[PDB]
Amino acid sequence: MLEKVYVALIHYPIKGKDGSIISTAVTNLDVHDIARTARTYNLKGYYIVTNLRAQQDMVSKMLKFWREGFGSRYNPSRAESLKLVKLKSYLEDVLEDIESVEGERPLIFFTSAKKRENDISFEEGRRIIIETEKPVLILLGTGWGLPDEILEISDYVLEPIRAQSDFNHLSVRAAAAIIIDRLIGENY
Amino acid sequence: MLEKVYVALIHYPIKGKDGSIISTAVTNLDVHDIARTARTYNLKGYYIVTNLRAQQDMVSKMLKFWREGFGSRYNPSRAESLKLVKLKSYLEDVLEDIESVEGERPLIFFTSAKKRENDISFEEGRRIIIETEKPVLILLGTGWGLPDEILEISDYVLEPIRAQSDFNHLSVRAAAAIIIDRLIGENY
Ligand SMILES: C[S@@+](CC[C@H](N)C(=O)[O-])C[C@H]1O[C@@H](n2cnc3c(N)ncnc32)[C@H](O)[C@@H]1O
Ligand SMILES: C[S@@+](CC[C@H](N)C(=O)[O-])C[C@H]1O[C@@H](n2cnc3c(N)ncnc32)[C@H](O)[C@@H]1O
Repeated sequence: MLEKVYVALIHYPIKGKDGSIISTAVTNLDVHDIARTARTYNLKGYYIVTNLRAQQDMVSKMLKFWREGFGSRYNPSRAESLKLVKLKSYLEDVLEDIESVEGERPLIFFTSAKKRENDISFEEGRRIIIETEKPVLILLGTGWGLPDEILEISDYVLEPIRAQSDFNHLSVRAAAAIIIDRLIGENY
Repeated sequence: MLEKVYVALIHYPIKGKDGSIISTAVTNLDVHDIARTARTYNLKGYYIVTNLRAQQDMVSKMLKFWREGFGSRYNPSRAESLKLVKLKSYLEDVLEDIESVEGERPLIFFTSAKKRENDISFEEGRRIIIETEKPVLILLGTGWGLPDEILEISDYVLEPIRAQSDFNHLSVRAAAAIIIDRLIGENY
């Protein structure tokens, strides 16, 4: 059900340009942007996943500015949307947290512009979320996309958005928005 | 039809916090982000509308870096998506440009998180785009939203995304993504 859906923005492990594994910087706008989308569709949590202590520090400081500091008193909803945000160092820590919260490890939905074998449609994904009592975790990449090691542990790969177009390389913010709208939509 | 749809990001006239009319800075990521969304869904053009010469200069320089300069040789598709981008000083200049291109002034679709009287659903909007031979222009706001003077000249107001939610204050990048997916979707 729609009150048990999570999203995670992955910064490590991430594919580099030579796809080697890299660890990306967190772009500040990604935190605010995807938090607002998650909040709008009543998702349970938004995880920012990064093993870079400099990034963890920047995100933590930013979070308390907007959640506790001056920022929390001149927005309203920066802070409302940002309450959903949790920082974690690794995907495994995300999985462990959801298991603690939900009593159960989540179904993992891999996302990619690049067509994979054995994927599901968004209609098929919506059906799963409707019919399941399991928590669902939507994974979003940075850099040059989510790596094979994460693909290997994903339960489902959602088909690419606009797979038959001549161009479908969306930002992660635009992709997240569309993915969440297709899966949750105007259902309350 | 889907090969005659435009999007414009409005920075002036825009509602300020006291909603007074203000002129907003163009956030660089908005140019790249919404260009990719427009390109993915095969929209005809993406207008960046700003009457601030400092903003027009920053955007122009950025455009040629990615379209002509070094940027054009180490992406592929930054430059592909950015080809859709046109800078204009005023909404009127956008309308005038589309009239020159299409032989006809466009139908204007106003967008807002805030519920208005006399709006259309996305289903109703999709129908218009399917059945029309007129160009369509989707307007997106910055700051605290599109002002009444722009509302007054809009042919249609699309209903808010997630109007019945307790929170629907999306970023313009996330909103644009969802609006475009709802109107165009997986239609080729
Ligand atoms: C490759 S990353 C980096 C993209 C870009 N450089 C940016 O500024 O965000 C984009 C991420 O968004 C998601 N994404 C982008 N396009 C998508 C599509 N067409 N279908 C499904 N997911 C997509 C995937 O999760 C992907 O890992
Ligand atoms: C008010 S502006 C500024 C929002 C935010 N400060 C940002 O960083 O983008 C957001 C714009 O995105 C569009 N928008 C946002 N939420 C929307 C919604 N729920 N339904 C339709 N359009 C929306 C509107 O065009 C609006 O003018």
